[PDB]
Amino acid sequence: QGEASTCWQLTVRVLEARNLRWADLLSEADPYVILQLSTAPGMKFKTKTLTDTSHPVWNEAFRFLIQSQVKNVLELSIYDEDSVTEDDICFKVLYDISEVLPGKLLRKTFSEEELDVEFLMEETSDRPENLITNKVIVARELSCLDVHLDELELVLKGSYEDTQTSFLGTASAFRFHYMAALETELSGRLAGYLTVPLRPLTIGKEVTMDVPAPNAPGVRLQLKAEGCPEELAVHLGFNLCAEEQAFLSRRKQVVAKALKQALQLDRDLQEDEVPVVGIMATGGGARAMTSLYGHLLALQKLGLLDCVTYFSGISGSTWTMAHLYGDPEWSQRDLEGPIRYAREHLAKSKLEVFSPERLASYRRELELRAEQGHPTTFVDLWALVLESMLHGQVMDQKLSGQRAALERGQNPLPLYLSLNVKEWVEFSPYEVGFLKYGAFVPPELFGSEFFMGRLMRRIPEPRICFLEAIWSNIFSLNLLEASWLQPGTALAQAFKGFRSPNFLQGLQLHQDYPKEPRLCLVDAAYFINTSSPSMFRPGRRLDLILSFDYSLSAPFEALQQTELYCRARGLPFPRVEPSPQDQHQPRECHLFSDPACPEAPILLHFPLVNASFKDHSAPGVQRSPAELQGGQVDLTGATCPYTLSNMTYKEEDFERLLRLSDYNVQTSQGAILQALRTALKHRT
Ligand SMILES: *[P@@](=O)(CCCCC/C=C/C/C=C/C/C=C/CCCCC)OC
Ligand SMILES: [Ba+2]
Ligand SMILES: [Ba+2]
Ligand SMILES: [Ba+2]
Repeated sequence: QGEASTCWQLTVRVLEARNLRWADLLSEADPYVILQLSTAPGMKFKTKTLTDTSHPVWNEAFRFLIQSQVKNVLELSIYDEDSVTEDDICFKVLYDISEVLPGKLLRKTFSEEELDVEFLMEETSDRPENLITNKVIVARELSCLDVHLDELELVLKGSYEDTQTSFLGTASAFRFHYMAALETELSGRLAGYLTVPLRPLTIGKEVTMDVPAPNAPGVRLQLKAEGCPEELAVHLGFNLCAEEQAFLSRRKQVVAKALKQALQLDRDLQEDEVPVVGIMATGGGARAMTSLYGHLLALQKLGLLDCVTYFSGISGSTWTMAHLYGDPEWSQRDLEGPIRYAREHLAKSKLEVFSPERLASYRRELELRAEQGHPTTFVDLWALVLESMLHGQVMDQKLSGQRAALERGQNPLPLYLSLNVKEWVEFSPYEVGFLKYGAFVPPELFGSEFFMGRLMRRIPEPRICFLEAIWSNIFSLNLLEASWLQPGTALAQAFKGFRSPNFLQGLQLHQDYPKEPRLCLVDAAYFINTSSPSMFRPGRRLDLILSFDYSLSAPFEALQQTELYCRARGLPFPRVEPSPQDQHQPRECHLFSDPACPEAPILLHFPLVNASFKDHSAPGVQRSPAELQGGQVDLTGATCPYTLSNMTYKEEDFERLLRLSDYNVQTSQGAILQALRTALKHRT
């Protein structure tokens, strides 16, 4: 868990710049330099400002403390000072100070414009800093400043709380959290600024400061600094959490029970013989949602859904997931119930979702939300509209609540995967977190305010439509055919007269580790992946993956991305090399298995294709000429009702796609049982 490491003292002296650009109107620059360290947020150094020079000579020196176990990036930048306007940046450079070695002085020229700097790392004689680390994420050492009371402004730069301010005059107190390695001060004021220094890595003392009013009875403060009492609310690790491991035992015995019947087995399976079976699903909006319902149906009817330990999806797939898991026994109960729900809501027209009655109720909820501590973003609006499109109404269900669906191992564990600004964030009812960083919190706390792995303020867990918006977000970070160009105006006009920190805030990285205004996101990564990263989280050990793919072009892209993703992490994974025949007309089910590979999971892949459903009404059964229509599913050409934009499906069109999907899995029963048998010997 813990790591003791001494800091080094880095002195950087800013010498000169050369060839600095002029400001407009034949005005020479009045330049100064700003220094900022990435690992000392809120702390700035600034040189003296020189006047009318393209070749300023500052020769100023500054001192930082540097933790060598952390990645440290020095930002140094040159501004042109202006008495009236905000200053214009004319030069910026980011420098990794790993290069600088202790003892060795190092002269650098950063580059027409140039900046000369000298660096000196020196050993120091402080106590070592106490770090908490993961070997990729590092929590720096935190101290707390405590202030008692007997128009007060307390400023402590570098702290989570920047400034604090009570109005009272009776027995108030305040807490400041800040890194122990910072060299900073506390400033107080009711004129005159009283300042107390806070030297780095030192044991704090009791301090009494009287702060003068103007010019009336002064105020007395008691100050003391100590290591922060709180424990870490963020879990740092690359192992599965206890709840997931417990669940795995519960779930493995219903899978054992299910397998025995499905495979007509000789004896009962012990826990360590149960093969881990996962569902992996891509995005694709409404098309993915409905097609996935069809897939689950097939798995239920074949008695194979009970054999599945893990259920992962992206974007549209999570819509199917979120609803089903609203019911704690969805996998045991009949699926045709939830299908009807989805179908009916999908057929319902979405004109009213943009009616000022609902728009009123959205903004009136955003304002309520905004009065609470909540940044307001388009994604939170998207949450409300999507909730309205998907249901008729507010749905009072929450991710933490889906634990109910796992108490007795009665459903698979759901893994909602999100790609954020790129990092993969995995959501489950037990925990939410960054796969890369191995940093997780329980879903109740997702959205709450954090600092250095510590819970600062508990916000109430939000309604699941707000997480769904994250997962299916379609919208450009800066909003600033003819169908959905008019709800844009209706929304804009209705919302006129109207910044997002996450649970890693404060944490740091271990060392050894001309027109484009866009309405939507456009990176291919947002639309072309599948939920592989959840299937390859360190502890999961997957034996068989059922890969459902909802792309209309490129049925193998997401698998090829997954091959790359694994290749780059040294994870066993079969090779996806489909023949030209397989590209042109794929079929219902493709096995990718490398017994050339070893402990690689077995992979059954299900492209979204028509193929043999054209002339079969059900598995094996030929299609009558009376149900010819039933097998004509409009997957291509114009007026394809299953395009990514479309959020209204005629019940008829819903049914073709659902039944097609059901059929593709059902008709592949043999391959699935084959692969299930194979996953048995491979597990042992
Ligand atoms: P996932 O598979 C999610 C795919 C989501 C597609 C959703 C389609 C939405 C159309 C409705 C949009 C609402 C309009 C909002 C206002 C925008 C215009 C404002 C000027 O990810 C790949
Ligand atoms: Ba000037
Ligand atoms: Ba200015
Ligand atoms: Ba106290």
